[PDB]
Amino acid sequence: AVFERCELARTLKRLGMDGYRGISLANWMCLAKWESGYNTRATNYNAGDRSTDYGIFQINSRYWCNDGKTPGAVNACHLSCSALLQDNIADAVACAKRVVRDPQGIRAWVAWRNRCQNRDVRQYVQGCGV
Repeated sequence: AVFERCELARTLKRLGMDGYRGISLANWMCLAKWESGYNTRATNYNAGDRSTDYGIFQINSRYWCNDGKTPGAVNACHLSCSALLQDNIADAVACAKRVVRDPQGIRAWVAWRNRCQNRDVRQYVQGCGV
């Protein structure tokens, strides 16, 4: 599914993302926007290290989910990477929360550093009722 901006904003808020571990809703929106364009079935294969990024947050298979084909990979979210390709984003949000409990927090995603950090992200939730 490809979410529309505000519907995704409310969907993430209902799922407990607003302020999760100090991360604003606007930050999560900026992340999903730049990672997949709000597309839950988005995928990116990384030929260099044999891993794949899955879903709306483009979560990587080397450490977070299991796809059975990434060498020496772990599964910290304890989910099949398939769960990150569903229209319903509950599992993806559970995994994204798991990612941020680690030291780096929201910085785990390089794209967040490139397009969201120290940027004006208000535009992502304006008019959405969140």
